[PDB]
Amino acid sequence: QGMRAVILVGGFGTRLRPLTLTTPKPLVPFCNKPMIIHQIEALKAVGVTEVILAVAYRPEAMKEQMDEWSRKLGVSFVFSVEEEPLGTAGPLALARDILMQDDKPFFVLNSDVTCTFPMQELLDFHKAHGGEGTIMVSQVTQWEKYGVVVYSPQNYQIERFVEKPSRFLGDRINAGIYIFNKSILDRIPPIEKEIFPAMAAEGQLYAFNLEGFWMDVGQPKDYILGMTKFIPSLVHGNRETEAVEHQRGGRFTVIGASLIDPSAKIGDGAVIGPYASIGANCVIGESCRIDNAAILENSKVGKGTMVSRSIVGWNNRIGSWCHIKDISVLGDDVEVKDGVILIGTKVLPNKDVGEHRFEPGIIM
Amino acid sequence: QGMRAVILVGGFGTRLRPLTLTTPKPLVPFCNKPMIIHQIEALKAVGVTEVILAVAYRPEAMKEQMDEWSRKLGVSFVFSVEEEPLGTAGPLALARDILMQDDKPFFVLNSDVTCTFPMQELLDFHKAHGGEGTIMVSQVTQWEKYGVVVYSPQNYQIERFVEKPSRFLGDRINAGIYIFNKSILDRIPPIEKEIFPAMAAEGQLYAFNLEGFWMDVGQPKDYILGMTKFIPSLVHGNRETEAVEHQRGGRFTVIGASLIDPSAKIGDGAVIGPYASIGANCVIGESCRIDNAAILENSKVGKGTMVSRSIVGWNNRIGSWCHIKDISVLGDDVEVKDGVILIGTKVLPNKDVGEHRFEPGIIM
Repeated sequence: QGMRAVILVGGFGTRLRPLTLTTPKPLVPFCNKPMIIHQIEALKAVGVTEVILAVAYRPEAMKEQMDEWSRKLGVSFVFSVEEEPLGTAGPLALARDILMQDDKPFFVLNSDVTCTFPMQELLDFHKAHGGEGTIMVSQVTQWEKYGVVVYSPQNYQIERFVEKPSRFLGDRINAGIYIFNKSILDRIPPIEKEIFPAMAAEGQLYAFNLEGFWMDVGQPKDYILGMTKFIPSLVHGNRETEAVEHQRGGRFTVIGASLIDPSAKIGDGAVIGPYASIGANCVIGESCRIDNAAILENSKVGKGTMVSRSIVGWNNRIGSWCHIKDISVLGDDVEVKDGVILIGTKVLPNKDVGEHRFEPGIIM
Repeated sequence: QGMRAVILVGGFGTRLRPLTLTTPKPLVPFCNKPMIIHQIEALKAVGVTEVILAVAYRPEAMKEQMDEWSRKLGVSFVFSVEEEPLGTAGPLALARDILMQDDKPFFVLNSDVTCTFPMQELLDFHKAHGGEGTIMVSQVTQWEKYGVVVYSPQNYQIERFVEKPSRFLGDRINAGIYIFNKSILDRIPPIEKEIFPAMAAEGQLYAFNLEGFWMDVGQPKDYILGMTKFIPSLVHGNRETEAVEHQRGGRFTVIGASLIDPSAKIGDGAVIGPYASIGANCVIGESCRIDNAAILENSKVGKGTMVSRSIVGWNNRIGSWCHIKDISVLGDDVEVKDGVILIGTKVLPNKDVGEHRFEPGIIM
């Protein structure tokens, strides 16, 4: 009888390859949590009970037992969506059968959306609406570059979907966070964007304008930019003069806001740059520069290295005086010798690096 | 009471990366069989009972249930070797405990050895020898380049191991196929390989000269070279005017010896080049050129393409008029459009290729 939701995660994770080989794309950590745990937490803030995960391939990719978060938080994942090759309609194909006597509209979310997540949508748009909160929109500067403009007139109702419009109809873009009523479910074998054109034809499709940030985290560059946009929004959310985290293992300075895992050891004279994240049990040397970069799980970092606009693996062991900058992702259990300069090179897991790379490329 | 053996497979498979992500390095197919099946068949030709596999990392890497070959052939794998970080002594660390009351000397083999496999070694060197067939040697043209020369005098006994010798002591090189007696087992905590200097100190180490080919299959280039040396040695082994395989689905011509899986379909006017292998259910177009290349498992190939000195994935789907040459390895479930020219580029699994690449490199 409790409120339920569906999350569309079906994909391969090909774009974010260099660090998705070890763990699936949904559960690659962002800031300090797996990429989906943010959405489960927001849906709990709504007050949902269980989440319907829609995986296109490898449903038993070790995710079931890796989901330790399932026992906590009082949220149970069923993993009931196994997809044969059909159209791009998750709920229509598999989740239509499983409803278990719902009573409230169920949310629909992507896996690469990062926002302030306004969780009043169940209560909002309740003023005698059929299919409340049917679509969610946000402002974009490039009205024509992204395309797919959802025109929102003065009335909170949408009637036309135009792709690459010549007219300046509006700056609204489909955020990808949907909520539909139970009656929406209709058996449509493979399908036109989940019957959105008809949904507007009966004129029961509403849009919610979003003031917060929005972007698709599908690439490492988008990963870094999402980090730099999302960190300032967490000032009232989590625990962490710039006092985001100042004294952990020694008297070190932080230029801007950053997320420092309490179990980590920063060192003595490190300079944690703006919008940086550090995972548990991470060790940072006596003097370091973590500038707009993420350090995930148990990693060791020597003395004097600079990690700028980059990521490191899970059990990665970084040299002492190296210099890692630009958009370069290091896979799992990588090791780099002293005094190496990796500039925008993605290394495969378990590799070893001992030579300079001044140009973008891949190390196998 | 039956004869047993130990296979050292402990490794990462890093060198043969682009096609070892899907399946572990020991079970990447060679010609028509997994790389361990040749070893197991030779050891059966000896008459062994069980094989002790020594895997360094990920013992349960889905190999146990994927080893369908265990139920057949009447050979049982125990997978009892899980390795904590110690020295390079597999049998001394774990396999020392498990002997199961042996009565005959047990073989020790690598995983990247390809030879004629003389399986009379149990009977050979039995003329009152202690530790019969302690080492195996083969001729190499580059006496000093490879180094580690095992000097074999007129007597079948070795007394000195010299690394990078200045003197032309001999062309023998340690093949890596060992057989030791039960009494050899001595608890040596981390380890001069198998205590070879002492083994020569008591002077009971013998060498067997090999007339056949020998090379380590650790790289795709070495993979191709090993295939082109090993195919002619199978003329008396398996089922397949050049009549290695001439008429399967149409009247096609084969220039040299090749391995054509019976379930495959060749087409109508293909030209299967010298020393090529094709897996089961593979489909080859109307006119093709498979020149010194390996096609693994279910693959589709269009019309007029050329696969020269290359490998393709498991479920690979190849375009019609493409041109794949040089040492290029295609991962699992890759797809290439029509008229692409991949020259020595390794693609990652599940990727898609639609653009030319005239230089060596990697596609993510």
